Amino acid sequence: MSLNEKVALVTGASRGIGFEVAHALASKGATVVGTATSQASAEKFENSMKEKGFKARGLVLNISDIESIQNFFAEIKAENLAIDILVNNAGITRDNLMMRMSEDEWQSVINTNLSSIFRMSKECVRGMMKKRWGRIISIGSVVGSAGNPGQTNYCAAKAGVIGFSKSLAYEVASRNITVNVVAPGFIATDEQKSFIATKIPSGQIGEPKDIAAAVAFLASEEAKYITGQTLHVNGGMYMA
Amino acid sequence: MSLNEKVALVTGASRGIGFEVAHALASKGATVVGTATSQASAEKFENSMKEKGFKARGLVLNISDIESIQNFFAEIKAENLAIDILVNNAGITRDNLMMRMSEDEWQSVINTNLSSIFRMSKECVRGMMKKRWGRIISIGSVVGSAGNPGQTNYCAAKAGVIGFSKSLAYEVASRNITVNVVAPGFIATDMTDKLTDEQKSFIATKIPSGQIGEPKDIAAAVAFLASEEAKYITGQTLHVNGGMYMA
Amino acid sequence: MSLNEKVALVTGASRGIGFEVAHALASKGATVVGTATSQASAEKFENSMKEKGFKARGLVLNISDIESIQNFFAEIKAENLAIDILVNNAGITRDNLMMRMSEDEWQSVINTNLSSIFRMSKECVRGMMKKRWGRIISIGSVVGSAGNPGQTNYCAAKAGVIGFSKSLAYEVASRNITVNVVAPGFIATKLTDEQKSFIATKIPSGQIGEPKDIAAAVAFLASEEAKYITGQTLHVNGGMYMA
Amino acid sequence: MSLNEKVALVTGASRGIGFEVAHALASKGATVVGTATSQASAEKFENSMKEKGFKARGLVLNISDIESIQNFFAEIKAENLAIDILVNNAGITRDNLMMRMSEDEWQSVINTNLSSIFRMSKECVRGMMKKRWGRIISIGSVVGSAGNPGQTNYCAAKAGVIGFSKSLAYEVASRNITVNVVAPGFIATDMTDKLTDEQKSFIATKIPSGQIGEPKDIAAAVAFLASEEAKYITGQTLHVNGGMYMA
Repeated sequence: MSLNEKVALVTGASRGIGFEVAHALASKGATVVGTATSQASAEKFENSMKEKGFKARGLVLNISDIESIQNFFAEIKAENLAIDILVNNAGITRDNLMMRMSEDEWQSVINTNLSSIFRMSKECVRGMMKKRWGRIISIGSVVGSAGNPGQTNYCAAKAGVIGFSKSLAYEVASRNITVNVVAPGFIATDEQKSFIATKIPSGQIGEPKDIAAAVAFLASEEAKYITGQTLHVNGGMYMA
Repeated sequence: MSLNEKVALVTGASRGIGFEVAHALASKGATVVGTATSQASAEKFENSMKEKGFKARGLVLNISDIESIQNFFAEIKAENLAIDILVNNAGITRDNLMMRMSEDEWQSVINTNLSSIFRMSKECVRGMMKKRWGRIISIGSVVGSAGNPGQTNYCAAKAGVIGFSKSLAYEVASRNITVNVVAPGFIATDMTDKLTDEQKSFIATKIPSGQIGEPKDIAAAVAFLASEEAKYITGQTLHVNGGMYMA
Repeated sequence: MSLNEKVALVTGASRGIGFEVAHALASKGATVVGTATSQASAEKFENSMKEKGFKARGLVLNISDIESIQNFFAEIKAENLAIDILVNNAGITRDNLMMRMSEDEWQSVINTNLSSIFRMSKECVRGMMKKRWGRIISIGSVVGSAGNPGQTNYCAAKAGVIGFSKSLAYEVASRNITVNVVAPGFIATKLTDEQKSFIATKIPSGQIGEPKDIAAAVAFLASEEAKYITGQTLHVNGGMYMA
Repeated sequence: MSLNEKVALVTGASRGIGFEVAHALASKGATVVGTATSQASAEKFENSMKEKGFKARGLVLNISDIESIQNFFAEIKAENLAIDILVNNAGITRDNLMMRMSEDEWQSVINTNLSSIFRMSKECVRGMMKKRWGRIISIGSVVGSAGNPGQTNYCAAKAGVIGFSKSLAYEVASRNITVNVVAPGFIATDMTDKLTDEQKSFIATKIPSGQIGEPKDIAAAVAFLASEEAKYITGQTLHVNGGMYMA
């Protein structure tokens, strides 16, 4: 129970990676706050977690909308929930060839996938600093490092997340706060699947639990000397 | 004289790295469009270069205003200047501890250092593709790879520039367009001049060579990547920093 | 606790990082074979591990000596030990400015810190492949990636360990064998003033790490839940180098 | 002609990358010493260069053999040749699955591609430090950073080249010596000519443009790094691979 008395926030925790990350953290004793864009999903998350024997709280949050972010934190404040572990999982793609890409597609992805890390980390870091302990872990993507056509905006955001994290890691280190990125390759969440996995050494697409286990490792007290790092979980498709 | 038939666009070409870049490409025979915030500065650049016997145009361009970008590409269109080499020199810093950083300080940096590359690249790519030749080169920064406290905004933007360039390099490679980043370390410049004696000294402790770079160091790397002989280099980041950061 | 019935080999397990790694794997129920260069150290290791209620075997191995390696694998074979987890921990430094550096200082370091990786993995990979499960994890070093003056030989070796691992990862990935590198920064295990200064200036917290920091990371990679991580270098260095 | 009065050494300069590198350096003004494993290839080199109007010398070197290295440096010293620029281009593959790989296959590759770097740099670095100027440039491979199946020895070696080079960069940086690696991707050479039509085609799927590079591509990057205007670049790996690997 490494994480007894820690409170963890996992954005977009409804399904896939987010949920598994929420499951993995609760499994180590953490209290988990998960977010979804709708109330119904926030309830589905909450009941499903509490159903598996966990103390969880489902809350509404759209990380792309500063008003939502602002309301969100007023609520955890009202519910006396201090965040010790932040997992930036939520995000979106707006794929297009750069030449046809509109301002909305570019700006939406930068705003949702990059600025959101700044905005969420900004609202959690003072708490962790006072308590002299914290974890910030962001879900990146292999494409932030390898690049990918049709995704100039997504790759830019994802690379920026790493840059942000390396920089913040310097700022918060003296307070026992680590800041890291977990970069997934192809993860289950159409075959196509066969061809995709031929570009992957292991010959298979990963699963949400692959990402959750890495996030949970980085969030544990035993990864305290790991900061500013990018941990690629991708079956060898990209090796740094 | 690899670049005799080429037209280069250098943003913020008035002085420093921007100006040496202009000089460097013109030297190779390029016709160079340099951009500046003001008409006088733009005029100053043009007269400067033409004085040294180069083919040069200085135009007004503010890279944070979508409107200004729009007017600019219309003017070169009418002047029959199609861009073959784009050098993104633009960028600013608004340093602050992350916890204190304002929405303005964050968004300003992202917009001016990162979103600008997309905006400018988008206006030049079609012409290059049409001709099946192009160079896109963006001036990044050592902190984009190393990180640096007090610059979560600038580090995110500069790292983002690399991600953008990697991605774009794939889209345009078939049309013989390369996309690369030159990442300066500590270079003598107007910005660096601001720094105090102490913070100059501190940075000195991080440079194995014991030298502070000069704009020509950046210009040279840029001009090399712009040349035909760099055709087989794309999606790369070339660090020019005296050993401060080794990739 | 998934490591029950898994057999692990940690070279140079007598003390420091190797010993903590052996303790971490054992703690997950692995049977741990630890090696040392002397019989006294092998037994001391074994006795210590068994002392703590773990199953362990201490054997003699000089990873720099081919004959020693040949005898070693002859012995594990006669003891019916199939190696599921290989942790290449053992190594050495012969520091010098490049220009003064002897052929012998160069060769010894490449031989002990790089070639040993090839030689130990070559003796373990067939077993893993037949069972279709394996972990190879080598202890690298921050200097393999960052470089460090006075250590051209060591940096070359530790960078090569990464090259080897990436290549090997491709060859064995389909048989559910992962190959990774854990690269420690400064870890307390006799510090030079330079090292103390580097600690003070290059690590954001200014704190040196501990053997448990490296053991936890090795154990995480060795676990079934890291099945989808291969060809990677996990830096455990307090942020002194950020890849 | 920043290389007038400089002397460069290219190991394995008979053909392919080695020869174009020699050619590229001489074009910047360097006096070039090239090496071959045979007295006939050594002459052929010297003849070919001097034919093209260059000041060149070809000498025999079996770089796997320390005694040969010893005799070579004896020879250049007897001849008044002080090396300012060292390009380590010699190297071989012995591809096999790691599990089948012999000691010969392993050590031959480590010795030729990695140990040779130390041995040759050790013989040039003093004179460079004395003169307070030098370049060391090693030819790596993309697989050194990307990894490749069937080449555990070669990938190990070429990754070691980068580690060695970073380390050496710190030691010599203050004496104005830079140390860098140029890492070719898929370039037309003799061993490439030994690939089946199908192997070639398959590799093309890994390069964005789908183009195979040429020796001039590597020679151009090497000559850049060797030039004086590359003075602030050290400890770097410049990937020349058409986008096959982006770092």
